[PDB]
Amino acid sequence: STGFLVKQRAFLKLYMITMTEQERLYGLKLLEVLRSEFKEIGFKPNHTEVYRSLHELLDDGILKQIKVKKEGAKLQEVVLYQFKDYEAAKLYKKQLKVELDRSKKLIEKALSDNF
Amino acid sequence: STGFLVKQRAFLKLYMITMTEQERLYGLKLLEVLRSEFKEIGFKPNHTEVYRSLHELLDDGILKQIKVKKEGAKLQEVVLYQFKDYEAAKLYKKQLKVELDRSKKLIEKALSDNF
DNA sequence: ATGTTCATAG
DNA sequence: CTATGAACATT
DNA sequence: ATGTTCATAG
DNA sequence: CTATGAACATT
Repeated sequence: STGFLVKQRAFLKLYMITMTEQERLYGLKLLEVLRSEFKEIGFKPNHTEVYRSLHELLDDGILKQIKVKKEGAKLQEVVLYQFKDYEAAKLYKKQLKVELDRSKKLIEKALSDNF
Repeated sequence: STGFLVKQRAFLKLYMITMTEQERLYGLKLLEVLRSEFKEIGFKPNHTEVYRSLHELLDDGILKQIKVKKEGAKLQEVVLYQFKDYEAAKLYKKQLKVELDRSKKLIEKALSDNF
């Protein structure tokens, strides 16, 4: 790595944590939800991308799965996520501020140097 | 595309324009120069990357080359760049502010939503 | 899309 | 030993 | 690294 | 028709 700007991967990973920290949801939902909180700014991620973030937070030993099967019209086997390791959860939820803080400087530096 | 953050490619492209707008230099120089203006922030790009940016601004019909051969110890056939199309130069030097302005919002949005 | 290694040139 | 590229390889 | 298409499951 | 994945493909 050269340490440019934050990867989309890590960016989403962080939204999951935050959203899990409260809403406690499943993939396809998050996607739709994020697609609304960024619609205006024109950032539209995709399920596959959203999914990969979740799966990653698995091997990182954090968010663990938790499958649910209910009865009725929306008869899905929807998959929710909760915290596995909360220690790592806030360990990561900070080494990500650092990157967002570092990545801001650039967009500023650029926006200033060039303009 | 999904319109996440600005690619490194376009980021550099912009520095070239700006730097050409005044300094008028050659590849390996820019690299070393950029490596100093970002050292502190910890962003260290590479020649290959810097090079690709230049070459790209070629087919975009803008920066045109201009090879020079002098005599003495540093006997290089160093390759400088100047403006081909200045109309496109400021056309692009704005659709890049738009991306830097758009890409800032995110790092803010993130840094705010999550924190 | 971008980083790491190899080619040629002086 | 510097400069400019391209091929190769990875993410 | 990330986007676009295909597989399976209800 | 939605949900979750993985394979495939591109940048």
